[PDB]
Amino acid sequence: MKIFLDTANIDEIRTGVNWGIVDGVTTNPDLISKEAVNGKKYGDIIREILKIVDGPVSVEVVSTKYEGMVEEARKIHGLGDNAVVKIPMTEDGLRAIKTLSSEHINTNCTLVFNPIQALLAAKAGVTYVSPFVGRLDDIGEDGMQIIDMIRTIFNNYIIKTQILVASIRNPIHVLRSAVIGADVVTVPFNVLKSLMKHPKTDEGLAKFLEDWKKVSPDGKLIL
Amino acid sequence: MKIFLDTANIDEIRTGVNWGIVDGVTTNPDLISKEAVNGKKYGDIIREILKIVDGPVSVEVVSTKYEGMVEEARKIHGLGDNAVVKIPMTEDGLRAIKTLSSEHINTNCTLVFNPIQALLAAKAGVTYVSPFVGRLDDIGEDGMQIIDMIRTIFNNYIIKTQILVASIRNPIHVLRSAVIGADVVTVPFNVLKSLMKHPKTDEGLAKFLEDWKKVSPDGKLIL
Amino acid sequence: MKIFLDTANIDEIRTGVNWGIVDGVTTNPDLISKEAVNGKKYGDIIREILKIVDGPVSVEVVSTKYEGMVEEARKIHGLGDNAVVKIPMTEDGLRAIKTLSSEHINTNCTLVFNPIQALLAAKAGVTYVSPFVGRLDDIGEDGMQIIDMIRTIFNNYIIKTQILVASIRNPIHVLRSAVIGADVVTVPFNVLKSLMKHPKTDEGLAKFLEDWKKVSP
Amino acid sequence: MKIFLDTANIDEIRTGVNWGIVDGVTTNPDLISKEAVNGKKYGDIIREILKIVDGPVSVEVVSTKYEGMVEEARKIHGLGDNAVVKIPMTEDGLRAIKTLSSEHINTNCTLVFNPIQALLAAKAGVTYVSPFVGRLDDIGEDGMQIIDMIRTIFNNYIIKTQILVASIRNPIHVLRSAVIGADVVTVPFNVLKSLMKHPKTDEGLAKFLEDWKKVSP
Amino acid sequence: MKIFLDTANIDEIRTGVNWGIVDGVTTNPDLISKEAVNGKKYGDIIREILKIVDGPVSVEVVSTKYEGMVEEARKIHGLGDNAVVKIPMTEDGLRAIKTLSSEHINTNCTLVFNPIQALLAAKAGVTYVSPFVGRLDDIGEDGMQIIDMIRTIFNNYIIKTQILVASIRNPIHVLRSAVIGADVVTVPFNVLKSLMKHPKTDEGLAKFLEDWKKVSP
Amino acid sequence: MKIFLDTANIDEIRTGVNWGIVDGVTTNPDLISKEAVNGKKYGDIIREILKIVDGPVSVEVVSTKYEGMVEEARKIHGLGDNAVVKIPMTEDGLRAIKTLSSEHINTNCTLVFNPIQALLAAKAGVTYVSPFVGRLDDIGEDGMQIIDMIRTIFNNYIIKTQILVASIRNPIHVLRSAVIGADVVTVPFNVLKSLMKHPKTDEGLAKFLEDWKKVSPDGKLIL
Amino acid sequence: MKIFLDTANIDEIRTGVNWGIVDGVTTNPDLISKEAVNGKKYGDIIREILKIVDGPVSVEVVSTKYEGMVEEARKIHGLGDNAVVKIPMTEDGLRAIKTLSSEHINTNCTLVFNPIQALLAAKAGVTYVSPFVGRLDDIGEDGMQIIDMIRTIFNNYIIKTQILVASIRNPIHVLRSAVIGADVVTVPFNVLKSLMKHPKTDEGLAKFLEDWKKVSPDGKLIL
Amino acid sequence: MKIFLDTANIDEIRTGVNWGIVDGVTTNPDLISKEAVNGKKYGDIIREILKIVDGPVSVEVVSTKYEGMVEEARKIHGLGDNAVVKIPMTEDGLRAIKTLSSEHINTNCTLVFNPIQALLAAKAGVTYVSPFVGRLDDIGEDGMQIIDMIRTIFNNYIIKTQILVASIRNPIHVLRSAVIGADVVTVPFNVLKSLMKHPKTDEGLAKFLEDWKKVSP
Ligand SMILES: *C(CO)[C@@H](O)[C@H](O)[C@H](O)COP(=O)(O)O
Ligand SMILES: *C(CO)[C@@H](O)[C@H](O)[C@H](O)COP(=O)(O)O
Ligand SMILES: *C(CO)[C@@H](O)[C@H](O)[C@H](O)COP(=O)(O)O
Ligand SMILES: *C(CO)[C@@H](O)[C@H](O)[C@H](O)COP(=O)(O)O
Ligand SMILES: *C(CO)[C@@H](O)[C@H](O)[C@H](O)COP(=O)(O)O
Ligand SMILES: *[C@@H](CO)[C@@H](O)[C@H](O)[C@H](O)COP(=O)(O)O
Ligand SMILES: *[C@@H](CO)[C@@H](O)[C@H](O)[C@H](O)COP(=O)(O)O
Ligand SMILES: *[C@@H](CO)[C@@H](O)[C@H](O)[C@H](O)COP(=O)(O)O
Repeated sequence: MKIFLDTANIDEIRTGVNWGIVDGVTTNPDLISKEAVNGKKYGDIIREILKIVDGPVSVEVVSTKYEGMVEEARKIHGLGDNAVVKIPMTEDGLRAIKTLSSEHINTNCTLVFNPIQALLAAKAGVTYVSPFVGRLDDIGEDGMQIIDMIRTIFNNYIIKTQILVASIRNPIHVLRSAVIGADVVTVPFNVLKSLMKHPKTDEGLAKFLEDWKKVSPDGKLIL
Repeated sequence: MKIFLDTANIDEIRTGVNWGIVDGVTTNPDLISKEAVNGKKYGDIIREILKIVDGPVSVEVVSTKYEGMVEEARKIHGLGDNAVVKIPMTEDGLRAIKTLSSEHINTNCTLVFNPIQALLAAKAGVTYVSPFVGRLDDIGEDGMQIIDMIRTIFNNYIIKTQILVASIRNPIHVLRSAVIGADVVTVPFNVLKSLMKHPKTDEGLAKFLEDWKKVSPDGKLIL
Repeated sequence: MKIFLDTANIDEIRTGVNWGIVDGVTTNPDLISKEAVNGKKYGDIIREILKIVDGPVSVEVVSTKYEGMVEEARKIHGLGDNAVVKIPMTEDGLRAIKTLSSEHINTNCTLVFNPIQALLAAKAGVTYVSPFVGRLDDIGEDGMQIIDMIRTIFNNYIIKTQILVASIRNPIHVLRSAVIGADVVTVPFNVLKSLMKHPKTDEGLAKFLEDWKKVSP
Repeated sequence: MKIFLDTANIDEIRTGVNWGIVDGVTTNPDLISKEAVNGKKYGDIIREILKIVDGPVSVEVVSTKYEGMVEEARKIHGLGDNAVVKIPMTEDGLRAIKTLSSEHINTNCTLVFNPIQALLAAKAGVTYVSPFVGRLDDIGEDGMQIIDMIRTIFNNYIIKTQILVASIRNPIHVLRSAVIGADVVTVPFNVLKSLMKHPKTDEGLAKFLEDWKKVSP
Repeated sequence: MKIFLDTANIDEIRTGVNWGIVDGVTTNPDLISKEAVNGKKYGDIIREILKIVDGPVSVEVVSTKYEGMVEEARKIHGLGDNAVVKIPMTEDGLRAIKTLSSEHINTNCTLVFNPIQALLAAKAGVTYVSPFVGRLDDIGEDGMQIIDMIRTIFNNYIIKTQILVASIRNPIHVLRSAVIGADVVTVPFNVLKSLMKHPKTDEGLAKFLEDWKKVSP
Repeated sequence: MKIFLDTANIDEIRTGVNWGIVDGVTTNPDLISKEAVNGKKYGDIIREILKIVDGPVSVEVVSTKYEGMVEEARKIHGLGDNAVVKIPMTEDGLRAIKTLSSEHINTNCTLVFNPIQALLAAKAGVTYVSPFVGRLDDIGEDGMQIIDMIRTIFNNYIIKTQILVASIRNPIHVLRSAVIGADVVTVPFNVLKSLMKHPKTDEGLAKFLEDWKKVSPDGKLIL
Repeated sequence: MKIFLDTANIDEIRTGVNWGIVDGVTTNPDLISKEAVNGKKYGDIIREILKIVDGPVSVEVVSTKYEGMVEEARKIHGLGDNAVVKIPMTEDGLRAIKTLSSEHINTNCTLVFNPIQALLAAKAGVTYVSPFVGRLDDIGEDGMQIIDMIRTIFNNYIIKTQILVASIRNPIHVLRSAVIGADVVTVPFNVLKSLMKHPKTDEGLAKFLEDWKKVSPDGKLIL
Repeated sequence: MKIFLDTANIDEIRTGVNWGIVDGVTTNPDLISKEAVNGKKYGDIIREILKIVDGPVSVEVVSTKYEGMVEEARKIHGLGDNAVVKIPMTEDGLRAIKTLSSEHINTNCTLVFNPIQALLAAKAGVTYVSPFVGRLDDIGEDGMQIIDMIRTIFNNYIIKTQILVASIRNPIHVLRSAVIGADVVTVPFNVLKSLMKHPKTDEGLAKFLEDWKKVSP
C-alpha cells in the first residue's frame, strides 16, 4: 500500500519525506489556499512541492468546463513529469479524463462517493480514483464499505486504476484500507505521525534500554 | 514455518539445534543481560551464538538515534553473514532500516503491536517484522488477531517481509501462527520442548513396547 | 440509546439542550480546564452545568487515593442530585466505586480500554462504564470491537451497569454504538451537530418548498 | 406489516381500500399539488381522503419554523382523529415532534436517510419514522440496508416508533421490508396492484377453468 | 407439522387414514375432475371425503367473481364443519376471504407463488395459505426458498395464518418444510407412503427377525 | 442429557448403575439373544434388568403385525411400570404406537434413519424415537446430521417425544449429541466407561498425589 | 462472571480480597504444599483462608477411593460453610459427588479436560466443574474451545452446575471466558493484577493530572 | 486420495489386493504381534507383505534411541524398495527422520496427535505423517479437526509431506478425509470392505436384474 501526504504544508511534506514512508502528495484548492497567505503565491507552493516529492503530486484544476480543465491540466503537466491532474467526478470531468488519458497525462478523479462513480472514472481511463471516506462517515454511512465494494469491482474486471483512499480522518481508515487492499491512502500529517506510534513500543523501548545499562554502563554496543 | 529459539542461553541453543528443529535465534537486550552474569561478556555471547547457529541470529541495537543505529548495525553485520540487525519501530528505526536495506544488511523490526506498524516496517524494506503477541495478550487484546491481519495485508501487496511472531508464551500461539501462515515463530525453550510432546504419544509408545515383548523378550527388531 | 454531550463549554451545552437532543453531559479535567480561563473558576463551571442540564452530569475526581477519591466524590454528589462521580479504572478507583455504590452515589468508571476492565468496574457496582473508542483507534485497534465485546459480556451476566461509549470522534462511532446496543454515547459538540443532518434531507426540503409554491405562492 | 398507499389520487385510494389491503395513506406536498389542478383545492382533497380512509392519513406541514409547524399540526389534527402530522427531520421538526407527542398528536418524521436520524426522531417521541429507500438507491447506496439497521436499533432499545418505509419503487423493496420486519410500507398505486399478481397464478387459474369444464359444461 | 393428503381419490385417502398419519385433505378442480369419470359425480366425491376425513378438507371454488365465490363458499361450508374453502390469490379472492373470515368460514388461499402474495392473503384473514413449491421448481427457481421467507415474515408479525406447503413432488420438499417450520404439508399419495420407508429399516427388521430365531424358533 | 446403557449384559448394567451415571437401558433381540445362552432364558434376563434399573428399560416386540405387537406390548408393560416398548418404524408399528399411546404405555420407535421417519413417530405419540447414527456412518453418511435436523424439527413444533440417539459407536457421537441437545444417548458399555477418562486426568491425579506426599508422608488429609 | 484467586498464598489472598475484586479461592494439593514450608502446617493454611475469604474456598481431597473421599469431604465441610470440596473426575469421584450432593455439601469436580467429562460431573450433582484450559493449551489444543462447548451443553439442558474455568495462564483466557459466559474464572495472582491495567489508562491518568495543574497547582478538587 | 490397509493379516491383505482398491499397507508392533503366533515369525510376515503389496508398506522400528532407530531403519529399507520406515514422534525420532531423509530412505512419522507435531515431522523431512484420529475420538476430541488444520498448515507452506490419516474407525473418517483433501487414509479391513457398499446399490442391482428378465429370460 502506497502512502501519500494530504497537505500543501511544505514543512509537513519535508518532514514526512525525510522519514522515508511518504510516496507522494495530494493537494486541493482548500489545502493550497491555507498555505497561500502572508505573501506566498499558490504557484510557488505547487512548484516547491513538486521539487521536494519524488513521487506523484496531485494538483486540482479549478475550471468546471471541459475546455478549461484540459487547458489547465496541460499547464499542470508541464510543471513536472510527477504531476497528476486532479479532476472532479462530473460529466465534463469524465470527458477531460478521457482526453488527457490519450495524451498520457496522469489523472486523479476526486469527489467520488459511491462505487459506480469510481467505476465510471476507471472506464474513462483515470490513473487514480479518490473516494472520500471521512465525508461519508460525516453523513452517517461507513465510508470504508464503499472502498471494499470498489476493491471487489476493480478485481472483477482487472481494472488498472488505483484506489486512492482520501478524506482520511483516523488510523483505522488506514488499517481497514490495507486489509481491504486499497492501492493508496492519502493522510493528513497528524494521522501519518500517529501511524508509527504505540504505547507498548514506548514502554518496551524504555525497558530494554534500562536492562542494557546493567551490562553496559555507558549504554553503548561495542563489537 | 520456520521456528527460531528466543533465548541467549547457549545450552538451550545447542540442545535445540541438535534436535534439528531450530532454524535460527532471536535475542534482545534483556535476554542477553540474563546470560552476561559472572564474568561472561555480552560480546562473547553474541559471537558464540553466531558460531553455533547456522540460521539467522537477530541481535538488537541499543542506540535510539539513526546514526548510532546504522553504526551499530554495520558492526553487528561484520560479525557474521547470519547476523540480522534488530531495530525498534521508531522514526529513526525506519530511517535506519531503509539505509541498511540498501546496504544489503538484513534487518528485523521489533516492538510492533499493530498491523500498520508492521506495514510501515515492510515499506522501509525490513527483512523480518516481529509483532509481540504475548504482550498484547497481557493488555487484554488477543494478539493472534494482529498476526492474522498482517498476513492478509502482506498477501494483498505480495510483500516479501517475513512475519516473525514474537513474545510467544504457549503452544497455541504457535498452532494459530501456523494455521494463519506466519513465516516464522520465535519461541522460548520451554515452549519449544512442549511442541514435540503429547500424552497420547507417550502412552502409545509404552503400549507398543509391551505388545512387542509378547513377540520379542529383549525388545529388538531382528531383521 | 441516550446521547450525552462531552464538553464543559457552557455555550455548547446551552445550544445542545435547547435543541432537545441532549440527555446528559460528561466532563473531565482537560475539558473543564479548557473553560476555566480568563478569570473563570472551575467550581462555577461545574455548578452552571449542573443547573442547565436536567440529566446526568459526570464530574471527575482528581485525587488518586481511595480516601481522597471518596471525599471528593461526596462533595460532587452534594452539588446536585444529577451529579455522577467519574472515577478512573485503578485499584483505588474500584475500591472507591464499591464504597460509593453502597452509599447510593452514582458513579462512572473512566479510562477503560478493554472489556475485562469494564467487567471489573461493573463488579464494583459502577453506574456507568466509559470505554474510550477514539483513543483505541489512535493506537491502531478498532475501538468499536471493544464495545461489541462489552455488550455481549454484560448481556451474558444480566449486568445493570450502563455502557457509556466515550472518546467519540465521528458519527459512525455513534451508528455502530446504536447497532451494538450500547446504553449511552457521549459526543463532542461538532459530532452532535452532524447527527441531525443529511444532504438528501436538505435537498428534499428545498424541493418540497418549491413544489408547494405552485399551489400556494 | 401494514400497507399504506403513497398518493393523493382519490380514485387510486378508493380502488385500493375497496380491495381490503390498504391500511392507511401517506401524502406530501408534491403528491397533493399533482391532484390540486383543474379548480380542485388541496383542502378538499385532504378532507376527502380523511373521510374515505379508516386508517392513518399522513399530511405534511409546510412551515419550516417550530411555531408554524406546531400551529399547522394542530389544524391538521383538528381535521380528524386519523390524521397524522408529517414533519421533516430538522432541529425545529424534532422540537415540534416533542411538543406534539406531549399533546397526544400522532406524528410521522419524514426525509430520513440514515439510522441515526431515525433514532433521533424516535427519541423525540415520533409515532412513525419514514426512511426514503428509493432516493438512497438513486444515489448509489442500497436503501434497504438502512431499514435493516433501523430495525436492529429499534429492537435493541424496545423503541415503539413504527418504521414506515417510504420512497418505495418496486415490489422487492416491499418483500425486503417484510423479511426485515418493518412495521409499515407506503407504496405507489402501481406497486400496490403488482403485489397481488404472478404469472403462475394467472396460468393456474386458466388451467383449472379448463379442467373444470371437463366435469361441468 | 401437520400432514394432509393432496388427492381426490377415495381409496388413497381411506388407506392413508387407516395409517393414522394423515391430518386432513386438500383437493382442486383438476384432482376432482380426475375422479368424476365413468359416472361418478363431483358432489358425491366431496361429501365422501368430508365423511371419511376427521380433519380439515379444502374444496376449491370455481367462480372467479366475488359474489359467486362467496355464494359457493357458503354452500361448501354447509357440507360439514371441517370443510375449508379454497380461494385463489386474486383481487376478488382477497375480498371473498375477508368477507368469509368475518362470517367465521375457514379459508385456504391457493395459487400463491411468492411471499408477498402470502402476506396479502394473511392480511385478509385467511386460515391457510398454500404456496406451490413444485410449480416454482418447474420454472427453475427453488420453491422451498419461498417457504423459508414466508416463515420468517409470519414469525416477524406473529401471523396466525398457517403455511400449507402445496404442489409437493418429493420427500425433500417435506423434509425441508419441517426444518423450516411450515405448519402443514399436503402430499400426493405416492409421496406419503414413501415417507415411512428406508432401506436400512427394511434391512434391520430382516436381521432382527433372524436374530430372534436363535432364541425362539 | 440422559445416558442409557445399550446392552442386555447383567454385569455391565450392574456396574454402570453402581457408577450413578446410567439413567436406563435399551435392549433389542440381538442383544438379548447374546445373553440367552448357557441355560439362561430371555424372560429371566428382561425381568432381572427391570429389577436392577430404576429408569426406563426398552424391550423390543418381535411380532411384525399390528395385533401381535399390541399384545406383546401389553405383556411387556405388565412386567413393570419402568418398561418401555420398542417398536419398529413400519406402517403397523405406527398404528401400534398410536394405540399404545392412548393406553398410557410408553413406547420407543426404533430403526429410524432420517428426520421425517422420526417426525412420523412423534406424530403417532411415541415416547422416544431412536435414530441409528452408527448404521448411517456405515453407509457413508454422517449420522449425526440426522440428529441435528431432528432436534431442529422437534424444537420448531415443541414436540415432546425424546430424541434417543442409538447405534452409538464412539465418544464423539456422544459429544456431538450433547452439543446438538439430544434428550438421550444409549451407549455400549465400552463407550460408557471411556467417557470418564482422559490422559491428562490420570497424569494430573498422579502428580497431585506426589506433591501431597511432601507435606503429608502418610498421604492422608487430617483436619 | 465471578473471579476466584487460584493460590494458597495468604498475602496474595488478603491483597486481592481488599481490592474487592476476589469472589472466592481455589486451592489444590500442589498450591498448598508451596505454602506449607518452614513450620507452617497445611491444616493451618486451609483454616486461615476459610477465615479471610467470604466467598467459596475450594479444598481438594487426597484420597482416591470413594470412602476416603466422602470421609475427607465431610471433614472439609465441617471447617466452615464457605468450604467447597474439590473432587477429581474419576469413577469414585463421581460416586462421591452424588453422595455429597445429597448431603448438601458443595463440590467442585476438577481435572476435567473435555466437555463430556464436564457433563458427567454435572449429572452427578456437582456444584462447580473445573476444565483446565492451560494444560490443554500445553498439549496443542485450544483449551477455550472446550469451555465454549461446555457452555452450549449446559445451556441446552438448563444445567445448574457452574462452569469454573481453571488452569488459567493469561488475560485472554479470562476475556474469552467472559465472552463465552462461563460462570467463574479462577486466576493466579499475577494474572489478577494484570486485569486491572492498561497502558492507555496509565497515560491518560498522567495527562489529566498535568492538565489539572494548569488550573490548580496543588492538584486538588476544591468543592 | 490413496487408500492403504492397516493390518498385518496376510489373508486380509491378499483379499484387499485382489479387489484392486488397496494402494499400500501400514503395520505397527501390535498388528504384527497379532499375526506372529502359533509358530509364525515376525520377519516372515513382513517379508510376505512386502512381496504381496506393490505399493508402500510401512514397518515400525522398535528401538527408542537414535542410533538403534537408524540401524533398524536401514535393515527395513533393505527388505524391499517399497518399504517405508515408521518412526514415532520423539526427539530421537525426528533426528532419525532427518538422517534417513538425507539418505533417501522413505519415512512415516507416527503417534501424532496435534497439528504442530505433524509440522515438526514435516520439517524433519518425513515422507508421510500419520495423525491418529480414532484415539483422539476416544479421549473426547473430534480427531478429524486435527486433519483439517494439518491440511491448511501444509497448504500454507507448500509442504510435500503426505498426510496419512491413521487410527481410522469408520467410513465417515474416510469421507471427511477426502473432503478435507488428506493424501492417504489407512483403514482396517472391516472398514475397507464397507467402502464399496450401499443398500441402494444392492436394491437397484436386484431391480435391474428382474427388469432385464422381461426382455431376456
Ligand atoms: C526479538 C524480535 O524477534 C525477540 O527477542 C523479542 O524481543 C521477544 O520475543 C519479546 O518477548 P518478550 O515479550 O517475552 O520479551
Ligand atoms: C468522560 C467519560 O465518559 C469523558 O469526558 C471522557 O473523558 C472523554 O470522552 C474522553 O475523550 P478524549 O479521548 O477526546 O479525551
Ligand atoms: C390445494 C392448495 O393447498 C392443492 O390441492 C393444490 O392445488 C395442489 O397441491 C397443487 O398441486 P399441482 O402443482 O401438482 O397441481
Ligand atoms: C482447582 C479447580 O478449580 C484449581 O486449583 C486447579 O487445580 C488449578 O487451576 C489448576 O491449574 P494448574 O494447571 O496451573 O495446576
Ligand atoms: C501406522 C501409521 O499409519 C498405523 O498402523 C497406526 O499405528 C494405526 O493406524 C493406529 O491405529 P490404532 O489406534 O487402532 O492402533
Ligand atoms: C485529493 C483527492 O486525492 C485530496 O486532497 C482530497 O481533496 C482530500 O483528501 C479530501 O479530504 P477532506 O474531506 O478532509 O477535504
Ligand atoms: C411520506 C412519508 O411517509 C411519503 O409521502 C414520502 O414523501 C414519499 O414516500 C417520498 O417518495 P418520493 O421519493 O417518491 O418522493
Ligand atoms: C434400541 C433403540 O434405542 C437399541 O437397542 C438399538 O437397537 C441399538 O442401539 C442399535 O445399535 P446397533 O446398530 O449397534 O445394533
